[PDB]
Amino acid sequence: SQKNYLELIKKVRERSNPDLVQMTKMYSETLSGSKLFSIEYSDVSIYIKESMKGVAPSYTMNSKVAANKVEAHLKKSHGNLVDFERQGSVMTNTHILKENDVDLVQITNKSSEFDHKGLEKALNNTSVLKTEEILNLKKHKENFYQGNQIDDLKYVRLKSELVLSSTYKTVDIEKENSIYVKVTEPERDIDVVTATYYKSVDFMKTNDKSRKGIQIYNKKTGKINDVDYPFLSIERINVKDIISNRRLKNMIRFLKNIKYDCPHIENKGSIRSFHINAICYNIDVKKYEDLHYLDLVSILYQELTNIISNKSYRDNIKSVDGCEYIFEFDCAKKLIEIEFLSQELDSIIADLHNQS
Repeated sequence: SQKNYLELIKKVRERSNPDLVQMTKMYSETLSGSKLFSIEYSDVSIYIKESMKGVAPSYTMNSKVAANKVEAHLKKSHGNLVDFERQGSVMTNTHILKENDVDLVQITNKSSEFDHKGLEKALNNTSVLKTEEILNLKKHKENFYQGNQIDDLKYVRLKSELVLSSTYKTVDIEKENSIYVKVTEPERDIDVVTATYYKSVDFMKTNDKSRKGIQIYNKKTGKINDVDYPFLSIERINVKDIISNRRLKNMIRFLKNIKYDCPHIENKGSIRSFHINAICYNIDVKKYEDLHYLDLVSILYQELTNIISNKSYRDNIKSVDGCEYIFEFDCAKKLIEIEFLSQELDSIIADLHNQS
C-alpha cells in the first residue's frame, strides 16, 4: 500500500503519548508470536501497537482526579439529594485522545423513573422467572414520590451552577445537558451531567447496579432525555476485556485510531465509538483470546467483511447495552464507513505480509 506509517506513528503519538512515556507492553508482544507474519519493530507493527495501547495513563488519571475534586464540592453542597457516578470511554480506557475526559454524573436518588407496565407484566408471569428474580421484582413493587422529580432536577442543576461558579474561575453554564468546569489542579475540563435514574425490568430482576439507567435533565427544555445505560456499556466492556485475555480493548482502540486517520471517513459520521464498541464486543472471544496482537488485525478484517457481506448477520448485531440493533437505521451509510475501514485493514495486512 501507499500508507505512510512514519506519519501515522507521529499522529498517534501526538494524540496518545507525546512525551513517549513507558507504556505497558501487551503480553503477546513478549510471550507470543504471529501465526500469519523482526516484524514487531517494522513501522506498520509499531503503528498497530501504539494504536492498540491508547492514551498514556497520566491523562486518564488526571481526568478522574479532576472529576473527584468537582464531586467533593457538589457532594458538600447537595450530596444528600444525589448519587455520583461517571460515564464515558475514559471509564473503560478505550478513548484515543489525551484530551478526552470522564464525565461526572449526579443522579437524584429520592425518586426514580421505572418501567411500570413491564414490572406488572413480569410479576404476573412467574412461570419463566427464576425465584431470585421473582423476589427482586416483588421488593421493587412492594417498596414503591412526595416531592417533584423535575423540580428537583432543575434545583440540582441551578444549585450546581452556583456552587461551581463560586469555586472555579471558568465554568460554562449555558449548555443544555451539562455544566462544563475548568478544573485547575490537575488542569482538566470536566462535564457535569444531572440526571435521574430509570429502573428497567432487567435491573429490577437482578439489582445489578450497572443495569441502572439514567435520564439526563435538559436545562433549556426543562425535560428529561430518553434513557441511557452508560454504566452497562462500561461494565460489559470491562468484563469482556477480562474474558478476552485483555485483547478486546486493544481491538476497540485500534479501530478508533484507524477511523480517525482514514481520510475517507468524517470524524462525526455514521459509525461512532458506540458502534465500534458493539462490533468488537460481538466477536466471539474464542476466535481471538489467544491470538498474538498482529493476528487481531486479520480477525477484525474478517469481521468487517462478514458485516458487509452477510445481511442476516449484520442485522442482528446489538449495541453493548443490548437496547438497539446497530445496523437497523442508516445501514447503507454505516456500511460505507465499514467498507473504508475494511480497506484500511486490508492495506495494513498486505503491508505486514510485505514486511515479513
